Amino acid sequence: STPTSQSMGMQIINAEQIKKMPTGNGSVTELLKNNPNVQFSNTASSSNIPGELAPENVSFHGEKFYNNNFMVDGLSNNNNINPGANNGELNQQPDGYSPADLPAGGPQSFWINSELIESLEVFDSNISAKYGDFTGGVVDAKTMDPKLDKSSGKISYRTTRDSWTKYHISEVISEEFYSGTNLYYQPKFKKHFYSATFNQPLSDKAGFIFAYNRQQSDIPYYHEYLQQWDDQERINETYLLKGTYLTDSGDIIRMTGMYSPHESKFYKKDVKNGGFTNSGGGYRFNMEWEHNASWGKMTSLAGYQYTEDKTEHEADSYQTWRRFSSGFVSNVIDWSSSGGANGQNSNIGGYGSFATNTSSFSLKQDYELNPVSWYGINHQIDFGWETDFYTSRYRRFSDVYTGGVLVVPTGASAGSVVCQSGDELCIPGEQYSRTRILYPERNVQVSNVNYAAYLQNSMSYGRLEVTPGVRVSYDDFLENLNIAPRFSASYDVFGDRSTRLFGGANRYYAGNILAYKMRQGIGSNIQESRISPTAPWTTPTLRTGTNYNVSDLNTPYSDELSLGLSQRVMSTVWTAKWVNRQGKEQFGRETTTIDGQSYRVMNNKGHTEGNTFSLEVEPISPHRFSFAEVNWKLGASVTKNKSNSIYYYDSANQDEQRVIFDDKLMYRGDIDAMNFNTPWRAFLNVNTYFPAVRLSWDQRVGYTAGYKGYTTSSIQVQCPGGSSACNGDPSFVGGATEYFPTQYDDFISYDWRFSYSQPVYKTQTLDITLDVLNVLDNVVETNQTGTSNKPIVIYKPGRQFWLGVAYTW
Repeated sequence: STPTSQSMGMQIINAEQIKKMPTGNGSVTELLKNNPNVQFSNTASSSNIPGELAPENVSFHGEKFYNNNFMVDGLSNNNNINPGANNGELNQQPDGYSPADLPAGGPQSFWINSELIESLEVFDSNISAKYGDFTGGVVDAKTMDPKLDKSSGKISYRTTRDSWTKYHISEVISEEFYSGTNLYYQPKFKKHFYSATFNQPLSDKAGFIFAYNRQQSDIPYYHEYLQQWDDQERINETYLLKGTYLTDSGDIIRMTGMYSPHESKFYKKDVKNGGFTNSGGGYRFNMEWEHNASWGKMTSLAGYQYTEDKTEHEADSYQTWRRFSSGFVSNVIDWSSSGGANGQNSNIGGYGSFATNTSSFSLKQDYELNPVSWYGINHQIDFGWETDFYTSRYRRFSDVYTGGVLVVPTGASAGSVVCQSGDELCIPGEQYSRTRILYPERNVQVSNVNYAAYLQNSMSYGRLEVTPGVRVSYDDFLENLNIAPRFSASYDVFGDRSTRLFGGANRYYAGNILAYKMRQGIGSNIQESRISPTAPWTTPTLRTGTNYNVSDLNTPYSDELSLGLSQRVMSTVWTAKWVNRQGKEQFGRETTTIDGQSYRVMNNKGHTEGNTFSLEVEPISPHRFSFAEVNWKLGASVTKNKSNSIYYYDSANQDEQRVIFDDKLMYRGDIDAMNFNTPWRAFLNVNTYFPAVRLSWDQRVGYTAGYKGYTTSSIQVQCPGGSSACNGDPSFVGGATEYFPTQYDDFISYDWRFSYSQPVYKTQTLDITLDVLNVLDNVVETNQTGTSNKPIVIYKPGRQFWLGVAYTW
């Protein structure tokens, strides 16, 4: 029932469109590659990493990728704690690799698959006052719902593998890649994508759906000095149990359980017993009550959500031993974690278990009053409220002792090492730790309430629809009262839907980033020392490490302006919209002094202009022929995005640095956005169904502006006597970092996806499915790294086959 002016600002992708579009894993974000206002993070598709199951990071209209409202069934699917870690780049020491890491499951708590979703509502603009806690878009993943009559269901298996995935990889990383010695170089992998679904009446007005998904990847990893092969394993399970009782009153009570635990078994390079699992996601249970009174509709909701981004290492202490060195060699330590010729250190163990968890109880109530007429205008008064009572908690579960500095008595002194009988930091007759670093059991806790309320009029007269709304909201984290005007108009110009304009002016406010609260003492470690392996641990010496703190902050916001036209040219709807976002008060990092101690502190010093012109052409109805039905959607956009070099909430304000860019001297906040910001796209989905064969051949051909990779100078250009760029400021005596461009060619993306259904008997079908991503196998550049001395280019995947089978009744 969404109104005209807002419907041109949303894209609705139902189960049929999801079955049809060419698909990789089919994360909720991969489905967004048919929205012309979505930019993916440069690395999110990459030949280096075809084993990854995680959501591809998405910017809507140049806003921060962690500032979208990802939703599942109309409830938040967002990480309020650490959503944007490492700018969404695949950091080689995953979060958890070190004892002071605040874990990060990306911006989404639950990683739902395309299998589990019955509609995706992708709101890029003109977004209703119903939706908030974003500066970005909204992606409302309506998961599969009970059917009261069908008794139906599905089982599927989908798979891809290294031998089915052509790799385009740069020569400067090829031997490291094919060695398998790096967590995010994946030359060998297997993916298995299991699912089940049952959709059954308990009684004729009381359906339930049970659904299971199991995205799995196995990925061999090689420790080059420990000389071991270990599988990394990536798993996203999702269990969903949705029930719906349609009462005799016509009011629907819906019970919605979910458990979406995703895990990633990483390892620490050459560390013995060195494995760790970044677990994440968690569970839900909601009750929703859709009441359908004489006034209209009242969708009441209560629900619990739990999220637990957790690292668990395979040990809860960490030791550095020494195999050999000048004047010493050992018989106990039987591995190496280094390659040196004069001496070698050998590492064992890990940093125990630590987690950051949200426990959020949500109340909501959405009202949709029937159209009431006043002063000749019809008013559809939508209104509502929600309250998230939440506790966020980062917490280590056991004291992690770590092995500090090792003393290794040489020659005739070696026999002096006699350990205390319980000691983890001594080896008898070999060596002992002189210092021990305790990362203690800790609990940082923040209990908060976020209130929000809205009114959303949607009101019509004389061919207009005008949809004024507001969305007041208050988080007791920052204590900000945010008032968020939303305006979205439309006019059917020529008496009919064939020619109709629209536009809007909306302020969007984002959710909390609790990372600086959860870190308030992360890296607090107590050092202790001992003179001999029999002596006591003498002197607890706390270092609080890199401290973090909360500060008085405005909420990050995005001022949208939008305008557009929808036109019915000769059997096709052409919808064109411009959208401009002034992302403002966006978070960055600062250092400040409190009670004489230095703290890292969040600031509002970031901003992002993002600008799009987007075009969306589709037919009025599918074409039909003797052979086929053929259906298509030509999306396109031209885009321009900007940033301070405050890339995310941990980035410092490098805005004031001098750089040489576009062949002139300028401040670093005047660079074009390095991530996101491919200039343009033009994608044609065409879908074909051959009734003579039951074969569907669904294909996406998409031309896009080639990546413009920038590499830094290793030495800063002394402006005075260093570059013609210096004419940009002849007063500058200092040095500038130069950026050198490489403009890779504008490229044809081409993905196929076939699916043939075979009736097993009258009620049931077995479907064979075959994606072929990059059917051309073309080399496409997608990121570029480092200085001009080490230009590591990264590419989008080669030809990748995904076979699938789906039995259904």
